[PDB]
Amino acid sequence: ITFKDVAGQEEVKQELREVVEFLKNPKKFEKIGAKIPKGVLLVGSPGTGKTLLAKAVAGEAGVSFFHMSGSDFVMFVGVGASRVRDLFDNARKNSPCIIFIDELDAVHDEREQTLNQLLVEMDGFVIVMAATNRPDVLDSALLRPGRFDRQVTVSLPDIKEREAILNIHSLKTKLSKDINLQVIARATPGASGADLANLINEGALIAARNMEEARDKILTDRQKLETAYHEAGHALLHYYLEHADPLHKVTIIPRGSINKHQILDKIKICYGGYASEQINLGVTTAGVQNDLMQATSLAKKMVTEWGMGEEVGPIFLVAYSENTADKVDREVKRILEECLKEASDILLKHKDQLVKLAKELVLKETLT
Amino acid sequence: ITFKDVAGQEEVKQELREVVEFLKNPKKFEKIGAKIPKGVLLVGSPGTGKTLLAKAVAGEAGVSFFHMSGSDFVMFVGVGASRVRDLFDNARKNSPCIIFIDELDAVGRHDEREQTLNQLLVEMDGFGTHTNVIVMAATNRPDVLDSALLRPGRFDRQVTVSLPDIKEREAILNIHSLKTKLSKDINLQVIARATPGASGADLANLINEGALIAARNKDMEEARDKILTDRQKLETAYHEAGHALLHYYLEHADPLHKVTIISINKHQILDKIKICYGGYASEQINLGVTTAGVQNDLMQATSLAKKMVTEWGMGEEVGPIFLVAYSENTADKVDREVKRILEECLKEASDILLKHKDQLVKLAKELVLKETLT
Amino acid sequence: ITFKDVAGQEEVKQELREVVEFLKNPKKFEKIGAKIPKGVLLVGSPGTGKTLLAKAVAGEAGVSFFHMSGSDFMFVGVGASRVRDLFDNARKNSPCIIFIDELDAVGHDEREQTLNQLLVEMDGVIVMAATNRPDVLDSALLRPGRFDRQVTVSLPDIKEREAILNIHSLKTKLSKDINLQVIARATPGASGADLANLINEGALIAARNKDMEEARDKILTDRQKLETAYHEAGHALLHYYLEHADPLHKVTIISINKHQILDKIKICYGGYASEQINLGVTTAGVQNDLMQATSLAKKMVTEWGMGEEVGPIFLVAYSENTADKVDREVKRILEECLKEASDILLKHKDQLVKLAKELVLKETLT
Amino acid sequence: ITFKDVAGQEEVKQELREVVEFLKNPKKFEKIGAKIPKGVLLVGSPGTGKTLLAKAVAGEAGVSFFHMSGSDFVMFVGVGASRVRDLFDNARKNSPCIIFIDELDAVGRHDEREQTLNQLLVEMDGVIVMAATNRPDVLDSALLRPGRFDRQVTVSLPDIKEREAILNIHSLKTKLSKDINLQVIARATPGASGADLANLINEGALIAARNKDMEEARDKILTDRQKLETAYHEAGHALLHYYLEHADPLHKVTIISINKHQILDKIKICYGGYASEQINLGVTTAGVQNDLMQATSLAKKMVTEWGMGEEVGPIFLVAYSENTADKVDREVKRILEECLKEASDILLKHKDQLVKLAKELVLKETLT
Amino acid sequence: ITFKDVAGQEEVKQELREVVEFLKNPKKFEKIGAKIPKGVLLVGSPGTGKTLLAKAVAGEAGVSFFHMSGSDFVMFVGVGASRVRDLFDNARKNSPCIIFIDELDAVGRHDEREQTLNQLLVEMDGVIVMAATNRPDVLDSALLRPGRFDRQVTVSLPDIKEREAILNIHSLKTKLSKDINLQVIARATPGASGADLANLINEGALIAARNKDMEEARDKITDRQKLETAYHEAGHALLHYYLEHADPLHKVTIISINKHQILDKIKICYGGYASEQINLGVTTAGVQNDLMQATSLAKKMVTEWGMGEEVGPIFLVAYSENTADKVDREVKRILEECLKEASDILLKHKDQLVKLAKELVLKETLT
Ligand SMILES: Nc1ncnc2c1ncn2[C@@H]1O[C@H](COP(=O)(O)OP(=O)(O)O)[C@@H](O)[C@H]1O
Ligand SMILES: Nc1ncnc2c1ncn2[C@@H]1O[C@H](COP(=O)(O)OP(=O)(O)O)[C@@H](O)[C@H]1O
Ligand SMILES: Nc1ncnc2c1ncn2[C@@H]1O[C@H](COP(=O)(O)OP(=O)(O)O)[C@@H](O)[C@H]1O
Ligand SMILES: Nc1ncnc2c1ncn2[C@@H]1O[C@H](COP(=O)(O)OP(=O)(O)O)[C@@H](O)[C@H]1O
Ligand SMILES: Nc1ncnc2c1ncn2[C@@H]1O[C@H](COP(=O)(O)OP(=O)(O)O)[C@@H](O)[C@H]1O
Ligand SMILES: [Zn+2]
Ligand SMILES: [Zn+2]
Ligand SMILES: [Zn+2]
Ligand SMILES: [Zn+2]
Repeated sequence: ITFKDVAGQEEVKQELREVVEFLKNPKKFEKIGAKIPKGVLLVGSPGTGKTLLAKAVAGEAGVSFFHMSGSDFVMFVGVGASRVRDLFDNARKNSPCIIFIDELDAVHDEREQTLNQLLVEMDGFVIVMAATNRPDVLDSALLRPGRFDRQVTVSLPDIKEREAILNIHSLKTKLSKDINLQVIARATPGASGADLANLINEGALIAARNMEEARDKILTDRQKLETAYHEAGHALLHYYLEHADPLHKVTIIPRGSINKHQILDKIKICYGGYASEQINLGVTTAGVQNDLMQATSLAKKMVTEWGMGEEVGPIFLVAYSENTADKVDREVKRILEECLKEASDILLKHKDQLVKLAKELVLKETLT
Repeated sequence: ITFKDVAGQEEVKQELREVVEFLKNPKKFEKIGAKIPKGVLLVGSPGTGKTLLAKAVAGEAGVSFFHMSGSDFVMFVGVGASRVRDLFDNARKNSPCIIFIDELDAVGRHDEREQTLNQLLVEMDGFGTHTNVIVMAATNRPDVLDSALLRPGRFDRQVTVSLPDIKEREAILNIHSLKTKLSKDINLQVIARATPGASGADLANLINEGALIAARNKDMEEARDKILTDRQKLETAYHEAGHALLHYYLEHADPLHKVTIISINKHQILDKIKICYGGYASEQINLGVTTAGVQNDLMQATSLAKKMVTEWGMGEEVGPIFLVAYSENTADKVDREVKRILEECLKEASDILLKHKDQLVKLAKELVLKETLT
Repeated sequence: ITFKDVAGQEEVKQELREVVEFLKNPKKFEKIGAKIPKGVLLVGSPGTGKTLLAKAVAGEAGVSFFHMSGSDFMFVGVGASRVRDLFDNARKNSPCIIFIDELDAVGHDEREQTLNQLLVEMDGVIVMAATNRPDVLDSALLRPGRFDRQVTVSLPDIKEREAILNIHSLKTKLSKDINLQVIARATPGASGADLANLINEGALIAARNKDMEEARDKILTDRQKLETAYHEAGHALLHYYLEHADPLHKVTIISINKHQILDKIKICYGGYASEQINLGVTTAGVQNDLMQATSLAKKMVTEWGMGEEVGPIFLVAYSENTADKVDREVKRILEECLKEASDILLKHKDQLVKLAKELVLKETLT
Repeated sequence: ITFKDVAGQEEVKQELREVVEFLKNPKKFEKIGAKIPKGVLLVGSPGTGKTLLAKAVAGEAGVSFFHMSGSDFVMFVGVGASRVRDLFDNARKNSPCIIFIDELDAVGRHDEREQTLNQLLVEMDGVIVMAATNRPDVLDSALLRPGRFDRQVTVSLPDIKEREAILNIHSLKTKLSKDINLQVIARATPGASGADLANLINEGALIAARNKDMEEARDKILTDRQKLETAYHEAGHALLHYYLEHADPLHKVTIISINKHQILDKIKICYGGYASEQINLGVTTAGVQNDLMQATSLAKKMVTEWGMGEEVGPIFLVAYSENTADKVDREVKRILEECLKEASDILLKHKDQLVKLAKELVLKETLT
Repeated sequence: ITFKDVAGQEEVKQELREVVEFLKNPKKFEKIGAKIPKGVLLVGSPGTGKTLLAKAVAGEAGVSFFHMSGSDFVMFVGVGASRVRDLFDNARKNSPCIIFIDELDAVGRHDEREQTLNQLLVEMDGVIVMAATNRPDVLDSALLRPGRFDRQVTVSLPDIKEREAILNIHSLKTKLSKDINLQVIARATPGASGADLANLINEGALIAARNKDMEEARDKITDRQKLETAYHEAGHALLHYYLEHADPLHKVTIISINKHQILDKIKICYGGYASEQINLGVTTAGVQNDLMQATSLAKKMVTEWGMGEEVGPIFLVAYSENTADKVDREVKRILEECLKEASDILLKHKDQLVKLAKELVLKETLT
């Protein structure tokens, strides 16, 4: 297919071009004697259409496309590895070709040698493209030079990308000018490419039986501000804290050698949503969980592992006395309670600046 | 068979029509260029006759029916997957056809099942092609199912089948009665209420048991006992009355869609905990004693409570700390704050129900009457 | 075999007849359009001759008998193949009876699909099954059609025991000097096979040269019958006096309110009490009685929120202080329920001591 | 072989006769219409020559003998089961025959053995099978059911008399001068095995290759006082059975639904040898371990499971509070410390009666 | 090969002769009707050349030698057992033959090995089998039963004398100038293995081909630490004479029990811990196992054997923390009581202990 079939990929699109450009005219890269990346990995949540982009890459390159899922290869004994080799053998025949390995996470057991085979053909010296919803599950070997050395991240669509996406699948149906897609775009924040595509279908199906009715088959404009505050509080602290680095971007679209002074500023920024959550709404949400968990981990690490604890001391505690335990839990509480204060205070001063970002976020959903 | 062979499904019936309507005239849906759902999942307890409805769908659509159980495919090596493909290959041959996958949980999540299910995925993912084959599935335990199964196209539609009410029960007894000799002496309305929250098959088996008791020589009473009060219906009515009544009075709750006898703010979390304790209260407010039926109600309350303290940092004393081994002192803090948060939420609940007790006691009898209401 | 080969089961016998009657004349049941049970499960201890009855059913019905053990049903699918194979040949000899001894064995591994096959085939001939341990069985086994019928086989009483001895006696040369009624009571709660083996052991002891006494000892008290009589007397007597209990269907020497839960705990403490009230000492036979009481107690406190001190909290992990609360409330609830029990039995002690001796005599009553 | 080749078996010999008598004249047993035991199990330590007796049974009966070890059948998949049937098929051909299954423990407890045993069980249910197990409690209860290994015969380590007798048999197989006295070695080797003794001869005969040599061999296998030490442990145990009301006197004393009152007397007996050791030697041995362990178990059961604890109460404890724990540990200590006293006291009075058994045991080694 | 190819085996050599003598003239043993041992096990650390001696046994007996490793037989299913049978079948063909089973631990520990072992046992029950294990306690009891590996011979790391002797043998295989003294290297390498020494030569011979070179090889791996070790072992051994319920050690090298017996052991376990302080004033880490064993016995006295005053006649091996504190303290009592009797004994006879030390630094072993 075309890159015109994909919307709001712009940066990702240009990132994938260097691959497209390779497959077309490898000679320009062969000219200076420059080895081409064999592997490119697409990381993203389900419905981000990681598959769609892979096809489009081949499309824009007019190159052969061989879709293979990790579920397929992952077979009695060596059958999978045979399928791996087999695929690559036929794939080499249609060179320049693209192989897509959906759920690379899928490929212990026969997978081990299947993976080994996957790694084998790759280093053999055709560009392999892979898609993982859960990338931290991946063996480090997969990311080494040559093999999936390139990595491109696909984000849930923003309001602009959402409306744009609705327009593409809309053409596949007869949509009266009465329905506004910008209205639904915002109505569905952090929805997936496929989620939206299915909404249209659901409506189109509802019509023939006889898009708002379809929204309801998903089984608040205020909660968008609530989220706006969690993210506002997080991001705002990066400028004011010395040992932080300003956020590359601030979004309300789900993203589904360090000094004590550096460690602590992080903990403060983790509390920047527990903060603005009261500063603004006076109540805390459950969305702090991971924010609290990360803070607490760093805190525990300071005390137990890094010996940055005043009371507990320069000891590695990672089975000890209950007395020793109470010491840790207490120093952890302090470090955290301090960092929350410094955070609550900073945001209270610049509250006007924070409340600015909130609505701006409820508007643009994303900014830098 | 017919939708006329099924009782107490009217809403479910209308829900299944959109499938029936597809199989008949796919062109109407192909007109605007609208992709048809490939998969439709029926969720319900055993005996709810999830199978019955699936047949009737094909019946009303005059379509081919291929029953396959998850237990079948779930086989040496790839044999199951072969059976999956095999079924779909022959199923494509009788298009428009319906495939029924009873106990989808059996193949729904690794092992042979993994590729067997990976297979179901590929088979049903058919392609842009119409195919005109719709997969129907029935699961007693749906939370066991792999997320992949519920993705767009594949079992994207989900229809929930409820244990029959008093009306559906009597209606059901009448259908299987015709299959036997029913003396005008047996009243089915009497048995209908006598058997609240019984299953379509449970009732159907009662008839059989009677029919069997006959051949050994009213008699349907002796059969009731071979399954081995009207007061307990009020007891249940109180648990559910207490639960539901609180939804109106609590700001951060949403009124219950129905009441039957068959990113969240602290303020939202707490109201839930109160509602959980609801029936625990009405149980004393009305009967002065508590039942064991609170277990899950208590468990869920306590979970939310623990989450507030430990994970969400919504605890006053414990603080904004993530506690998921720590000091016993730290433990006592959690157990104590959890106890408070719960004891509070129970009070707010017990108090509310005490005032509107007359309104709650209204629902009780009304529940013993309608068994279900909005 | 015949139902005449089985003794002291009239009730079980008459329960199995409805199956026998089906196999003979299915048409009468087909007339009114009544589906016949495909599965019937026999639950009982080892030696209760669950197998014997299954044969006899076919016997009295003159029907084909296919014995298959759960232990039999294997590499991969082989067991399932054997399942299918059996049912295929079994369908050929219809009306036939299939007996699945140790259904527990097939009721994870190949068993799963073997079971699935068992279920599969049944859904498609009456299958009979025997389990010593029925709680191990998947609920699926008991669904309508498939083992929907369940019949419980009890260890033989004094009458059934004597009757049983007489049947295997005919298989040997036992002088009229040996009285089987004497041995019947001498062996309370012995199994059909246990008794049958005693005869054999004697018959064997004879050939080496009344002798049946020497055989009793090669198993390598009339007072202990009263001890048991007290445990069961105490248990049963409380059912009448306690409001929220239901009287016991039988007494042998073989959606719940707080108020209902507590009465049970009291009943559990029945035999514990009576042992002291009568013998002044407690036996070890209280274990399960204590365990069940304690479970209910714990459940009241931890899960059901029926604890005064502990509160409406789900504790099923927590501070030691929170633990001590549970252990203490549990102890109270139990110690209370024992008292209410000990007290009741003390008053009606004369009524309890009545049942005791009567039990040493009738062994079972209602 | 003959029963005359086995020594100190007399009781075991008479026990095995009923089997011998069957194999000879099965008609006598067929006369009264008596089904014959298909299985007979021999239980004993290694070297008790469980195998020897099995052969001799066939010998005295002039019957065919088929030795098969559990280790053999225990065989890829079904191979062993086929071997089971194969043996039984050929065994039925030589009927009346005896099959000996050494290390029945090997086939008697996951897969092959499950079917293997099923097969063993299957074939038996269908020739008398004889089996030998050093560890019988490892065996599945199914093995002991009526017909299948329903008979059980226990073989004891040879006493002083059996020892001397045994030495004499293997002596004939060598050139042992009448100067060496076997009664001297018999007592010198208490609780030695039939094979242990037989090996001593061999080792001596091997030493004779250099050309009171049997003494040098005793040492190459790498106390008259310790015999009294043991005599005291066993004296203390046995003596208590007469004096305690709720006990039953020991069937034998060698140096090779229960009431609280019954439970407690046991605990006292368990403490018997622990006491006598102090009363006589003033010191305790380590040989109390199992004696202590069993006492403590009964004690724990009284408190935790049977509700026979005064302080702890009628509660089933088998996770609880530390306070609840301390209660159990303390009640257990009392119950034991009491039962030890009652024991220590009893033995102190009848010390002269206990000291009597001591030497009598160091003499007769066994008594009733 | 020859027994002359092996050095410092003297006692082991004479121990192996009875095997050699059998294989040569079996009739002498068959004369009186005496069954011959089928199995003989060699127990020793790696490099003790357990293999070397096995060959030499056959050599001095002019008998066939069939080397088979446990790693070999240890195969799909029954494959190894077939290899076992095959070996013994062909081995029977070259009778009188010797079979050597290196790493018997590999087949001696169910799995394929179980039936492979069973086959090993089976075949032996039916040629003398010789086996070598570095870890003998891993071995199934069945292996040691009468006939099957009923004989056991222990092979020791070479002493200073055996070391020098060993160096001389592999020296002949190379061009070693009379300038290098092997007695110098012998002591320089205490508790080194037959192969370790042999490899030193090689390493030197390799260093030569690039061209007192044997010294550079030493480094491609302290005379004071010999005294440190001498003290740990001096303290251990010296206590055996003075303690009533002990038995003196057969030798001292630098390479149903009464309470009274148990306790003396604990004191002995503390010997080296003491002597290190009495002499060097500091304790080493080499006490670990010495402490561990002491503590185990201590714990056993209290918990299992009911030899504890405070804890009582109770079997404790899940209990209250209060009950725990009682145990941990009875132990520190017994343990410190023991270390004391010991520390004192060694303080008095310190002059006797300091003697054994130097004698040890010299003799490396003594009786
Ligand atoms: N640019 C896009 N706009 C809209 N929908 C898209 C886009 N890209 C992909 N999709 C949708 O995503 C779904 C497929 O996602 P896929 O490519 O398989 O990624 P994933 O690996 O996350 O499932 C399809 O339903 C497709 O319509
Ligand atoms: N509408 C109905 N009324 C009465 N009984 C019904 C109805 N639908 C199904 N049943 C009964 O349900 C049983 C089968 O349930 P099934 O369709 O298999 O659902 P499940 O998957 O829960 O077992 C049969 O005994 C049938 O008689
Ligand atoms: N009615 C009976 N009277 C006496 N013995 C009986 C009777 N029924 C069965 N038995 C005995 O029970 C044994 C078989 O029990 P079985 O039928 O296999 O049941 P289980 O499954 O409990 O083993 C045989 O020894 C047989 O003699
Ligand atoms: N009566 C006996 N007297 C002496 N030795 C005996 C006797 N019976 C057997 N043995 C010895 O026992 C050993 C074999 O024991 P075995 O019969 O296999 O029993 P186990 O199963 O305990 O090993 C042989 O060495 C044999 O000499
Ligand atoms: N007497 C000896 N003197 C010196 N080296 C020896 C001697 N015996 C064996 N070795 C050495 O031991 C090594 C082999 O040890 P080996 O016989 O396999 O015993 P292990 O089983 O401990 O490895 C060889 O390098 C050999 O040179
Ligand atoms: Zn509820
Ligand atoms: Zn009871
Ligand atoms: Zn003992
Ligand atoms: Zn040491």
